[PDB]
Amino acid sequence: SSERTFIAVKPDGVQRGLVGEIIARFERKGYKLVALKILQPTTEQAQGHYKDLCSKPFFPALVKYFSSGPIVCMVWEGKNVVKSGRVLLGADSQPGTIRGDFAVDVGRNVCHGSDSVESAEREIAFWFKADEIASWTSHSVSQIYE
Amino acid sequence: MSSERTFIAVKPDGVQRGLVGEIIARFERKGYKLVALKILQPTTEQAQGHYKDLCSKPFFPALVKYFSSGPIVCMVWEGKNVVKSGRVLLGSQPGTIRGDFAVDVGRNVCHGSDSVESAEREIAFWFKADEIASWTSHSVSQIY
Amino acid sequence: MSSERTFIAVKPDGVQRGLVGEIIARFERKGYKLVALKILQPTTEQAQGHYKDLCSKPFFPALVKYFSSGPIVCMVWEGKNVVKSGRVLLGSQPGTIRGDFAVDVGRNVCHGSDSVESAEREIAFWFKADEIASWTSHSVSQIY
Amino acid sequence: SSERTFIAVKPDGVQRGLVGEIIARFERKGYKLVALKILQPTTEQAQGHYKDLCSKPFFPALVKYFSSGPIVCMVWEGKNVVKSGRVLLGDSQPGTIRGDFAVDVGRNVCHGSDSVESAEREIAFWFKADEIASWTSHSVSQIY
Amino acid sequence: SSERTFIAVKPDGVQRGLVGEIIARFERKGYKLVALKILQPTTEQAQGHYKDLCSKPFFPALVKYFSSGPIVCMVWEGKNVVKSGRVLLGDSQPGTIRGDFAVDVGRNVCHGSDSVESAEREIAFWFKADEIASWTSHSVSQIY
Amino acid sequence: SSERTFIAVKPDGVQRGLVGEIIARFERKGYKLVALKILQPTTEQAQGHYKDLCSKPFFPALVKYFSSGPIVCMVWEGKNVVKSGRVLLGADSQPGTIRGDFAVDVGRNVCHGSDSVESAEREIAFWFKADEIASWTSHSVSQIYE
Repeated sequence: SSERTFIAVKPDGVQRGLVGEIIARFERKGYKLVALKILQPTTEQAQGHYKDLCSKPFFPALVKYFSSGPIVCMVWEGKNVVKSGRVLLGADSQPGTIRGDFAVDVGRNVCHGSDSVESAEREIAFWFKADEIASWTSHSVSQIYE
Repeated sequence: MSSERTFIAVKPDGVQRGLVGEIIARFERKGYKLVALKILQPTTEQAQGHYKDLCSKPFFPALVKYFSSGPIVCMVWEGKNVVKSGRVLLGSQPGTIRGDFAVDVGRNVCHGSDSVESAEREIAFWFKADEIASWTSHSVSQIY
Repeated sequence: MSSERTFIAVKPDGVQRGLVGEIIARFERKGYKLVALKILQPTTEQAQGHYKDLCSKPFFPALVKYFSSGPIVCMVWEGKNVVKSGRVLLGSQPGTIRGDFAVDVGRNVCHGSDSVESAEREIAFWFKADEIASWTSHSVSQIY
Repeated sequence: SSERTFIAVKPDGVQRGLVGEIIARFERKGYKLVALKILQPTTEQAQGHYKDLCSKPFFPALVKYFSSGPIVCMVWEGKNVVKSGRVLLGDSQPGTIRGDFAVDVGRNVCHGSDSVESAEREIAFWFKADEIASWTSHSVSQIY
Repeated sequence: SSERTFIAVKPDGVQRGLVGEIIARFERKGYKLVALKILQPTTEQAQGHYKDLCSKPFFPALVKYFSSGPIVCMVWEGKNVVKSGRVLLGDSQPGTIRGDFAVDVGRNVCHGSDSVESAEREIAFWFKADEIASWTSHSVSQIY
Repeated sequence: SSERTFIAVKPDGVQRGLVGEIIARFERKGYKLVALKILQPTTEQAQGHYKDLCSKPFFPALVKYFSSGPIVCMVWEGKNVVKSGRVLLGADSQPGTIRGDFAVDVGRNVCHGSDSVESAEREIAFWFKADEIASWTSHSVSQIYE
């Protein structure tokens, strides 16, 4: 209902000019944008985001890639937005999805979306302050929802 | 076989959100032929009759004037395996209409006939014979 | 003022080339409201009557059954300055319908009313009152 | 140079789901996104933004509309970004943002700085230095 | 690696104006165009192209159709270009080329190599070494 | 009627992946593709194409830019195709046109089209052999033409 998910355009996605395309696909799907910003992660921000991988191999490489350039951070609100968000991104990813259309390699997969409600609020709280999150009314809300 | 027809309707939410042209465009690019088209706000009786098969369900009244709460766009498309292709185009995974544009089952933007059986019914229900234009498109030998 | 209406028709070449959905989509995205819609193959008399003002020109017969040579899609759109906006959308420089899709004046894909005067005529000609759906879209206070 | 312009999607544009489309058109043009955020302006912010128009009779309406809902604030960097930004927005012609999506001047979907002067003002008003990303596009020698 | 696949727009795809759309989808995916040409295959060329299917009863029809009009021959370079090419073409699902534009298997708009093996065969058959461009995309380290 | 024009995607246009977009816009306009190829111009090809500028300043720079990477050569056939081609490309170029949508600088204007029937056949004969030009029937020809 008031469910939220975190979406980020990775540096390859920003550099290739795919920011607008991604935002548009979420909008046309009927979801509500409530937070948005662009920034180049510091080493520690990159580390924190990928903290779960601190025991995983090549973590420094991941950290220095993610911090090598600007990302676009988003929060989207709506029913099943976490699940639909992953679906919109894709995986073997299929055309019609973001990765299906624009990405070839896993290391260059354009974008990230939270894999769960668990993960989303963690990622959201990490990247955004409460005041950065807009609260507003979609005029189309009951044409999208029952 | 290329005389097969399917019924497609853009639901009030689909009309409201301006997705009529997009949907029509997706059928045209697929290579199908438009033979009937109209917009109307369904009456209660039209809404009931269309959903005649659901008249015993508890959500029938809710479904009935949602459907008559605003305009729908009615279409008939003609071509080989158009009934199935219609369902495929609707979706749900991205690339399809519902996959691209819809979130809720009660708000799934669009409807398509689920079978040739249903297709003949729905078309006959919403359109009279004189409303169905029959014509031959010049790309027929490029598509089929 | 937001009750202004214009008449738009996709010509047989436009239908033939699958540009109906695209054209409808361009009007929707502009923020205009679809209130009437139908497809038909014009009869000779319908073609003559529509082009009544051109009945004294040497190319009238040629123009008349080209127009009845195949199906057209008839539309009515409602909204502020829609007559003018319709002409603007049609075009010719790129970004407009004729600018994007057309090469020949005799094959200019689409027609729009050139004035409010003409608009009332064309709509009344092609559509009866019961065919015009009147409804209020939820984005009306976002567009106007 | 590293010229910058301020672009804001007004509340109707956000509500109508036009943010991504607009961002895309700037990206496709080859300009560089260096700042981005979404917020609902306070009355005080809207007045400050429209400072130059405070003696105009339609100033109050501008203030209530701009503060009536969320906007998306952007800064774009590149040669002629101020002028090209204005050109992209668009008496607007199809192909442009207002040409494609807007009908009335009070709901013209989007705003861009009218000058470099206005740009630095607008940028300084809406963004702190810390919010502006500095980076180099890999495509820079393909664009300039 | 510098893996290559052969892509051909079949005569219906060319006739239906789908060449640019297809080329675009490969470009948007991040693959590199290294060879490109348009020609109408001779009967002898079509037979050679469909060499592996010469024992199939629908082989003759394939030969006459493929030689019935102009095709666009392409070579694309990049990692998994053979598989991704097949995935992009598409029981085909919307979002794919055949899913979006084709209805029947005999007029499925486009062809892609089914394997690296087939790719080198197809490439060597249709193109001379002199026709293949060698170049580096500036976006290569953004894609791979 | 059987008028032809020469269209080339410049190296910036190829590199930015705008080849398909340009071809599509000509196709949707209703014009007929009759010749197509991709190549990186040699110095002499670049020189010959810009021969009219041999007395013009900075000619070597133009020559080494044009020969610095691959271009896509096209020939399109149809009524007023030379004039319509320039219109589709644009100039101060307006949105809806190729340059209006994708180009910022004159030195990076994505694409070239012949400025006259004069120029078109010169450019065509220069870049294409007779056998490279396909002769074929658009099935939509009389839906486009009277």
